[PDB]
Amino acid sequence: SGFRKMAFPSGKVEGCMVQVTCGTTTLNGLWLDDVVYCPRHVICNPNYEDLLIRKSNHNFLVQAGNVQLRVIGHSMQNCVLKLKVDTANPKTPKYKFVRIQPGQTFSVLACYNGSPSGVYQCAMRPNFTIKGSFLNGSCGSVGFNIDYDCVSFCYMHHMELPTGVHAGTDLAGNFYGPFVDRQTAQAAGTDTTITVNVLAWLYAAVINGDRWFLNRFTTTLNDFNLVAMKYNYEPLTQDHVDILGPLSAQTGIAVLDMCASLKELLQNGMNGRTILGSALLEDEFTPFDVVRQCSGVTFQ
Amino acid sequence: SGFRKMAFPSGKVEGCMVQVTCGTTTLNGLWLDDVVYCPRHVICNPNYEDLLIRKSNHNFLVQAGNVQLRVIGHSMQNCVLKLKVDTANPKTPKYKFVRIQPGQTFSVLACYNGSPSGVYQCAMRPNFTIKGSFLNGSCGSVGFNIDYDCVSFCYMHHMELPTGVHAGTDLAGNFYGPFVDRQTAQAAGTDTTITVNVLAWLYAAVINGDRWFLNRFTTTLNDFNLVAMKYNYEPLTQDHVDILGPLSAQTGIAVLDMCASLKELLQNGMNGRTILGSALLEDEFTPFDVVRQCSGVTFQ
Ligand SMILES: *[C@H](O)[C@H](C[C@@H]1CCNC1=O)NC(=O)[C@H](CC(C)(C)C)NC(=O)[C@@H](NC(=O)NC(C)(C)C)C(C)(C)C
Ligand SMILES: *[C@H](O)[C@H](C[C@@H]1CCNC1=O)NC(=O)[C@H](CC(C)(C)C)NC(=O)[C@@H](NC(=O)NC(C)(C)C)C(C)(C)C
Repeated sequence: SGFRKMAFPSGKVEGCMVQVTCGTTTLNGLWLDDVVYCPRHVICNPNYEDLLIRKSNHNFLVQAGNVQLRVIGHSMQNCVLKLKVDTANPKTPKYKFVRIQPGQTFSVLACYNGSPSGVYQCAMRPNFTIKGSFLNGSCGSVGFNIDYDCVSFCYMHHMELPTGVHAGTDLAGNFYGPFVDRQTAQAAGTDTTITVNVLAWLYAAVINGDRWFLNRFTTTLNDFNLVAMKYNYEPLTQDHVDILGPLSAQTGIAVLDMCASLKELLQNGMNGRTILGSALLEDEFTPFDVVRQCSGVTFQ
Repeated sequence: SGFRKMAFPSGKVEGCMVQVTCGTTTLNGLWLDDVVYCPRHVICNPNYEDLLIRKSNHNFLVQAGNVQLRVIGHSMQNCVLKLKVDTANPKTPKYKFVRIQPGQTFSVLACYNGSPSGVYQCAMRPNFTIKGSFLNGSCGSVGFNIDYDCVSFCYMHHMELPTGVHAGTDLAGNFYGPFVDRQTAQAAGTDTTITVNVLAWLYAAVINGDRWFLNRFTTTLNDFNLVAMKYNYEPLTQDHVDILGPLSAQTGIAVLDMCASLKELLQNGMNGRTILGSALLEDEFTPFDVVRQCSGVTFQ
């Protein structure tokens, strides 16, 4: 038992990290087969189309550790640059590029000068920022999930907002949210709490022995979403309810009954008490996360 | 900027995880050079001496993926079993075995059937338990730090205490704490909050732009330790003060001044406020963890 903010083992992704240097800029790239993916502002209101037409392959220095990777071609796809190199990465895992929905979680492998510094778990916030941990040089670090043997890359890091939160793209270079990779006024936008994730984490607490916050009540989905509005929370759909089905069957707690508990927690607070070691209602665990950690899924 | 509970990249350790099956017990081992390290209870008031002498090499089934390693010798060291295999692990990293002090943190690679399930950060609590996330089959998962190129293994997992927390050994088989690998009554014993770590985390908050908890007051090391006792905090030593020196110099906040801030947080609570996204005072970041993550150290 126990419950931790658990990242996926980072091994398959560490094997893909490289360093991309162009001009006075150095950042990270993701090397899959014979392509290196990296944020396009490595060539830096910019006009990346002109900026890139004026590049040559030899302007791009790519180290894979202590082995210079030679660029033989390049193209831009949205906000990422794809550098064709003359060597296929022999450590390339089985992989998939996926664009995730807000509320979904992923692991981030934070990197500098092409070498991993740390791994941690994040969520795509409803306002399409992530509350990451990134310093100068971290751009190009990626976010990912693992499904059995396959790495699903869902994020690459581009920039930090004035509020200290982070914005980036899918691996096809499309920003999550309204953000752009130019230095102009941009702000996150009002965030909300991910309701279905809070519910899942309350099921995790029950699976792990915490029951103090349960009650005999129930609510309707409509009356529950009515209190969720006030507390800044996302609407819970019948689809969310179906998704919480397995967790509700494992625990014997009807999904609407757990909603009644979350209502009482928003209305009354925790009164100096904790849940799974937190004094706040946690929303960066998805229903699938809870089942994975509480049932012991592995990856190969 | 930002601050997350960050684990070390797990790749180097993933390359060392194997499955060890003996009789009807299955768990993980750590394969380094031609030695597989695993908890000795895989051969189960037992008497592991008699129990081991009645074993043969062919009783131990060591799965390294879809490759069965062959045991050619076994030896017990304290509570760990060392299986000599006829194949050196080609993925063996540069490594050390270290036995850490309480208050030190480390990354845990949770595994089942030789296959890593997830990575998370832990502290050795002052009562020599860890608050981990472990299910049946997780024994033999390891904890570790990485220093430039070197993996320092500091923990191997053995058992769960009735309170939901975890006990294990160093890699030389010595338990942390008074615990033993015997099904007999054992309990964590009273824990305390790691004071030097809370202070480091407050410095982390300051580096990241939180200052709301600061004050103009100061305190003597004596008078600070006096309130810490009342709140079940560890005594802060002059050595702890020295250790917090670099964080104090970078932030301009004298160590005893940040102590006066912790005192007021202890006496007044946060009154609905948060620090680094937490409504509790966090003590699982060491002063080195803070400097590492706030200055961007990497590993190769
Ligand atoms: C790439 O390594 C770097 C990563 C950030 C550096 C500090 N923390 C980070 O996450 N990104 C980067 O340099 C950005 C480059 C562009 C995408 C803007 C071209 N620059 C920034 O993130 C900057 N923020 C910023 O200017 N924000 C607004 C005004 C909203 C565009 C800085 C964090 C100030 C460098
Ligand atoms: C090995 O995979 C396993 C890991 C635990 C299983 C669930 N969570 C865990 O961390 N350990 C294990 O099977 C232990 C075997 C001995 C070390 C006791 C020989 N058994 C336990 O951890 C058990 N706990 C227990 O009996 N604790 C006291 C009473 C303090 C000895 C169980 C968790 C009940 C299996």
